[PDB]
Amino acid sequence: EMKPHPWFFGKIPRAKAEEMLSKQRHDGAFLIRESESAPGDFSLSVKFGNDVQHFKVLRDGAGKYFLWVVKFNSLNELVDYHRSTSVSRNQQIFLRDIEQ
Ligand SMILES: [Cl-]
Repeated sequence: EMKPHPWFFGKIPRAKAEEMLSKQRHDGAFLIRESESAPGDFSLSVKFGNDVQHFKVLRDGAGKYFLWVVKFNSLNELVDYHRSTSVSRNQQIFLRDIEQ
């Protein structure tokens, strides 16, 4: 073993997520943060080249979480799914833990 997840940053601002992730070397380095613009919703921020991409974590009626189509009972299961299935529809971008 039990360690906390290296990817949960709570209420950091979108810009602070960009600032942090831009220093990461490896595409797919990522975090989950609690949106300021949409309180009570999560956002996923991900290093890609000289950019950081942001995705809304969406919810169905039952409160399951998804980015596109496949949905999960927890943020943890959605994150893990997207380590081996791209988060993006325009590039192959697979979630990988930040270096720390
Ligand atoms: Cl894929």
